[PDB]
Amino acid sequence: QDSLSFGFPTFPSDQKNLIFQGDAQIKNNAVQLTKTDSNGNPVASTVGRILFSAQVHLWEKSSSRVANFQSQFSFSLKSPLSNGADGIAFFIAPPDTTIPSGSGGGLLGLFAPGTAQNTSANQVIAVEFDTFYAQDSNTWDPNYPHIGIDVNSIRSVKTVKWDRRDGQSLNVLVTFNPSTRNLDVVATYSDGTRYEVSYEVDVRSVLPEWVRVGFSAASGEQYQTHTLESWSFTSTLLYT
Amino acid sequence: QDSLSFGFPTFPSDQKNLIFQGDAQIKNNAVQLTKTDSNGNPVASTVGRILFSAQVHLWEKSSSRVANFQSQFSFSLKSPLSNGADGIAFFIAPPDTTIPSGSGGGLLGLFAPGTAQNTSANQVIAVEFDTFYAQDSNTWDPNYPHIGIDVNSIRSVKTVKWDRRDGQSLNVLVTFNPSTRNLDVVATYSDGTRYEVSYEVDVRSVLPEWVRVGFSAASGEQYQTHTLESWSFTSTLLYT
Ligand SMILES: OC[C@H]1O[C@H](OC[C@H]2O[C@H](OC[C@H]3O[C@H](O)[C@@H](O)[C@@H](O)[C@@H]3O)[C@@H](O)[C@@H](O[C@H]3O[C@H](CO)[C@@H](O)[C@H](O)[C@@H]3O)[C@@H]2O)[C@@H](O)[C@@H](O)[C@@H]1O
Ligand SMILES: OC[C@H]1O[C@H](O[C@@H]2[C@H](O)[C@@H](O)O[C@H](CO)[C@H]2O)[C@@H](O)[C@@H](O)[C@@H]1O
Ligand SMILES: [Ca+2]
Ligand SMILES: [Ca+2]
Ligand SMILES: [Mn+2]
Ligand SMILES: [Mn+2]
Repeated sequence: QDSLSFGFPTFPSDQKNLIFQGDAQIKNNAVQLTKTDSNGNPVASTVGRILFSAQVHLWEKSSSRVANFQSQFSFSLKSPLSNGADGIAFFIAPPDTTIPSGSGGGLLGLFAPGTAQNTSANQVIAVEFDTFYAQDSNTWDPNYPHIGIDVNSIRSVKTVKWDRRDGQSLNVLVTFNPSTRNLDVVATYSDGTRYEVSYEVDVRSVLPEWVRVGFSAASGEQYQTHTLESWSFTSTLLYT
Repeated sequence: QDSLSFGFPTFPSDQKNLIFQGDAQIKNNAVQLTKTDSNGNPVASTVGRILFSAQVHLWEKSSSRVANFQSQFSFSLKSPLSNGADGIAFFIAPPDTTIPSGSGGGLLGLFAPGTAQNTSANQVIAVEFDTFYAQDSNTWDPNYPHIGIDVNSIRSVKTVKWDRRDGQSLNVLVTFNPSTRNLDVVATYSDGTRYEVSYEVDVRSVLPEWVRVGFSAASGEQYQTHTLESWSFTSTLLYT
């Protein structure tokens, strides 16, 4: 299809169009990307991702068209500690993507240790909400919590300082305009606190014509829940 | 997802989200549901169907909601014979639906001979454009080409007279309003000739909560191409 849109205001237990990977599962009408124990507390060493099952036609070589797309979602992070880890990311990747070996912790379930910073070895565009940045293990991160745009590497091409608020939902709008090639991110807390980051990227040189979209989250030694509460997506192929 | 929409203004060869069954295949940017030889001419004894891969959430028991959906599509039929057969149908069925054994010809690839008129034996809602009505073989049909609404049986719950026009595209809009439970069908030719038929049906009593949508066509001893040219579909769950 030239156009595709879907909306999940909540996530009831009987899902048919979601591919669950790792520890991801539905609980209490939300997707819990990382593992929790019996009483709902986050645990260490867990990775989980979900992808929508239908493939998205991102660009078409024969017609020279590229899709405009918009992804809106909300999530909350909760943790007994004050330095919860590691973060959640919205990502776009080839359809057959699976959790890479050793991609836990700061690699967010998106990159393999050996090639995490090698741009020629990956095919992924992700918008990360990164809460852990200790320089001994997350050497690629700025030294503060941040939202970052990742293009084939865990070392973001662009970041903005961000504030983690335990238990508060963050509403996010991610938009890609093929006319300007701008991937824009706007995130807001309910009190109006806003964060914005953008980057120019030609999606045609990074990803294949057909892709899958989804979310990934991980916790290494430090942990927190990564609860995806709602998600809507729309894509339309346009001539530019 | 509570809402899902997709649009195929045309059908390029590179498809990823269509399930092809039987002889259906893409040719010349359209879906040819029934088999054609090398020269693009129709042949006898063929059946084909396509289904969109993502499942549609038609109704939800736990929330007392039912979907409002609209399906817009265009198709054309062509045959050198004076009695081209058998017809094309838009249908909604359980996700695991497959072509029933012996469902060729007048059964349109939707029903098995033994239970074709047994309503308690099927789960399908279909809108048929039926061009073959010989009273000796298609005993359930009215004696003229017609548009029919089929609910668990090849003997339509209702039909309206229709004119088959060789090689001319018919544009069709099928809508279902959960508030009134009306399934409405409006079809038009390019000169403005219009056909309309409506039926009240509680989809919750006929189909499961999650379904797949698609098209089916067949040719028995007489034949014609059944070419699906474009298709858009949208569905959203609403409180009733
Ligand atoms: O795709 C159309 C139709 O094909 C299959 O039905 C076959 C055949 O059934 C009826 O006649 C049976 C036999 O008739 C003769 O003995 C031979 O031609 C033999 O080969 C046939 O099998 C009949 O309905 C027939 O339709 C033709 O004849 C009728 C009546 O003379 C006429 O009104 C029609 O326009 C046509 O010429 C039909 O081909 C099955 O697969 C059906 O489900 C399917 O609808
Ligand atoms: O989840 C945080 C972090 O855990 C793991 O690394 C550890 C941390 O850097 C911190 O606890 O110090 C430890 C000792 O040096 C170190 O092992 C990894 O999974 C890492 O990727 C993750 O960010
Ligand atoms: Ca980090
Ligand atoms: Ca018939
Ligand atoms: Mn980071
Ligand atoms: Mn009929």
